[PDB]
Amino acid sequence: KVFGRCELAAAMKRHGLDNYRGYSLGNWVCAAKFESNFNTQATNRNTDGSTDYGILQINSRWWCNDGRTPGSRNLCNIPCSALLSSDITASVNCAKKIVSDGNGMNAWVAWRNRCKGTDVQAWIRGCRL
Ligand SMILES: [Cl-]
Ligand SMILES: [Cl-]
Ligand SMILES: [Cl-]
Ligand SMILES: [Cl-]
Ligand SMILES: [Cl-]
Ligand code: NA
Repeated sequence: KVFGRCELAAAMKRHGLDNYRGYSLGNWVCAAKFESNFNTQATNRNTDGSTDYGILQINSRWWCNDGRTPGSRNLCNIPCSALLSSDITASVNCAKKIVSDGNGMNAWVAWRNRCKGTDVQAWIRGCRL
């Protein structure tokens, strides 16, 4: 499923991401835009052989099991394919773990390079929230 911007914002807010660990909602929408273009089925292979999955491009090296990243962990205790669902529950619950781990949203390279330090509230402007 390819979400609309405000559709995704509302879904994220219902699932508790607004101001989660101090990150206002527009940070999360900005990160989803540049990680996956709001597409829950996005996948991208990394040079080490791990894969990024779903709307927030969560990496199989640490966070989910895809059966083909030897040596990796599964810290969100989920098959990576769950992160591709049209229901973003699994992606959000796993993101809450990632952002809690000490590096904050710097875990998402696109957030650091394209969202951090910008006017992120722009991403939720016009939405009924
Ligand atoms: Cl915001
Ligand atoms: Cl772009
Ligand atoms: Cl594996
Ligand atoms: Cl932080
Ligand atoms: Cl940009
Ligand atoms: Na893994």
